[PDB]
Amino acid sequence: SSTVIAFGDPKAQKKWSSELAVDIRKKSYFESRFIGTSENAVIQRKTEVESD
Amino acid sequence: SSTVIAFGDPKAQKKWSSELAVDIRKKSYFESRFIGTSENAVIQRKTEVESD
Repeated sequence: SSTVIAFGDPKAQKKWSSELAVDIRKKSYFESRFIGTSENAVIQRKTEVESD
Repeated sequence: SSTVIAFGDPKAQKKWSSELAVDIRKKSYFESRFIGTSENAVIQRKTEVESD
């Protein structure tokens, strides 16, 4: 014969990839540019109930 | 008459050319520009199994 490690034999080593594929976060439109406590900001912040 | 060395006579010497025309190999789209490691390559290569 001739030595064969075959495919499904328990002696056939397998290696796992350490690095993960990820689903990139969906880019959020309302970033820090808009939400601002100043008047000239699309989404104003009310700071009344933060410390009270 | 006149000595005619006709087209089909065995004495009609030919001369084969040294230069050999060659088909140009198909250009490959997936050069090293795409095939690269890391996340940002269209066709990434897993380097885990290269040495182990």
